[PDB]
Amino acid sequence: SVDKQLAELERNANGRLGVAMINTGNGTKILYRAAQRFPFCSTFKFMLAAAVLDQSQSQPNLLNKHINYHESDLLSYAPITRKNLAHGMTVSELCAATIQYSDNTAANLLIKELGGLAAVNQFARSIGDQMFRLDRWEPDLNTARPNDPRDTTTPAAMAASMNKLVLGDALRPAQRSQLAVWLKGNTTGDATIRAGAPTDWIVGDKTGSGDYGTTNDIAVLWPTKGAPIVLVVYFTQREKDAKPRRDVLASVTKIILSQI
Repeated sequence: SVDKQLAELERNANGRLGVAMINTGNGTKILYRAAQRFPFCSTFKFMLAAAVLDQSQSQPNLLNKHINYHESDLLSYAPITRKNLAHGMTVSELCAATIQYSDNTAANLLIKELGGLAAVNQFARSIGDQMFRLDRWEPDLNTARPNDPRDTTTPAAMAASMNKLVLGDALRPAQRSQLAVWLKGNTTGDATIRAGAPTDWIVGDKTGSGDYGTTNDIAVLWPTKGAPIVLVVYFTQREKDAKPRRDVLASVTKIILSQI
């Protein structure tokens, strides 16, 4: 019956919908096309920041390391790195800007620092995520073409990963806390999962947007009473020039939280 209104909401938006929710309080899950692949767009940046924090566990100085990027690293969507060009930015700051403003230059910088795309994939493999695959740099990874497995994951995989990283034992304590802190300071997420949750709840999320009207959001939610909820929602549409449907992500959140 969740099955139904989601099925319903999907046709209505003439899109494809993947949902994975993990209620950590009772072990319950809601899964919808959750083994299907979906272009992750900026949501991978969550995995990317966790990878940096992993590395930082054997590199005390890595997070304060100052990066002096040139003008040519700048992309269209790089508000924060643009702001700090003259002075540069620390690894930490870059992680923040990539999580909280979805800065694409910050992301590309963080991938170099780590040792390239494959380093991100190896990190995912290391925490038991078999589906996450990063194939292209920013900004080419947002093409989100139908049936293209490049730069995709499954809602289940990403939900499992976010659970491990933010609530479980995949990172060491300080790192794990920092990842949570970055997520809770996100500025891009007002109209998606946040919009579907009660305003007294605590939400930490990473959004992702792309071609084919791709509208994504992965979140951990802290309800006023009880243990936290992991919620991942991926949505994509028929035509390449589709307009985003952030409302759909809010609607899905409402549907899901109504069960619980």
